[PDB]
Amino acid sequence: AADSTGYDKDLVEALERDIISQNPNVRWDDIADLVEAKKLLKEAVVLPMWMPEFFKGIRRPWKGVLMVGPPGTGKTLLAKAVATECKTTFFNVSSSTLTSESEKLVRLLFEMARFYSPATIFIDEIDSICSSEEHEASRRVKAELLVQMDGVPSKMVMVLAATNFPWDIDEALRRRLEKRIYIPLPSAKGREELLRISLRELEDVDLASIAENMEGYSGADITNVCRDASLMAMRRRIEGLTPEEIRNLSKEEMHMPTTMEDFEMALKKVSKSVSAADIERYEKWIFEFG
Ligand SMILES: Nc1ncnc2c1ncn2[C@@H]1O[C@H](COP(=O)(O)OP(=O)(O)OP(O)(O)=S)[C@@H](O)[C@H]1O
Repeated sequence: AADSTGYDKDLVEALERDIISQNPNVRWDDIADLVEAKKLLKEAVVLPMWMPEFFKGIRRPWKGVLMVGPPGTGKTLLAKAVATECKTTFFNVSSSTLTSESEKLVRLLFEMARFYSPATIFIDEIDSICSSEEHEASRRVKAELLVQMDGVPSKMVMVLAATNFPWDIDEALRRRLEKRIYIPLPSAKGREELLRISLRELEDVDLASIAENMEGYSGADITNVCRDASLMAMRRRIEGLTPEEIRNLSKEEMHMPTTMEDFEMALKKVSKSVSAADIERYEKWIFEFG
């Protein structure tokens, strides 16, 4: 990880600590409910690295990928999953990081991926790149993203991106993200697999009930419920008396099987976030843009 610069080492270091990672890994197993998207990704990005000269007049015209969908449905997880298959250096970039002159980060980001051999750039929440003197910050940055993105054999740089609000992306920005993919909320079989992933070290119609009680919850919400519920059992009972002394390390009493009541209490905390009216918009966007 050694590079020449004409930049502020402050900016260069921020990037190194926050954006760049190589060891961070995500197996495809660990992502549930996306069997079709995984195929699409693997074709657009992974396979083209395994057989480059094989792609000629079927070369994947896709330069970058846009994944579309509501919050917390596995989009970042998929992006990480590619970088671990391909053993590339992973750049997890927010669009907030880009905004905070402010352009130079974008030019640096790509200039760092270029040197860092095979890279994968993932630009989260790229809706926000667009939309008086403050909005001028965003127009100069969008300008530099579109110039850099055209810069896309093991010197390969991949450009994945993600948005909750796809309808806020103009034609100029569409040309750069040729492949589009819908990452919906988990299906009934999808939501049940997600629970198998999260509850695997803890404590079916039980979990199908739970899965069937979700119905419009994102993968992130379901994971939290498990976190909460998993934690709920022992609190109210085992240390409900709150004896500071007594709660010493008495790990003999470790088995505290988490109940159904817990998952029903956990469910009450957060109510469904994404309306069927919101999903209408996603359904429509991939209609014409996929
Ligand atoms: N299909 C899934 N399989 C496993 N975990 C999931 C899944 N979907 C969501 N999650 C949870 O929520 C995160 C999924 O990544 P995503 O949140 O979709 O990426 P994102 O939607 O761009 O992220 P945000 O919105 O910036 S927090 C993980 O940390 C998981 O705990």
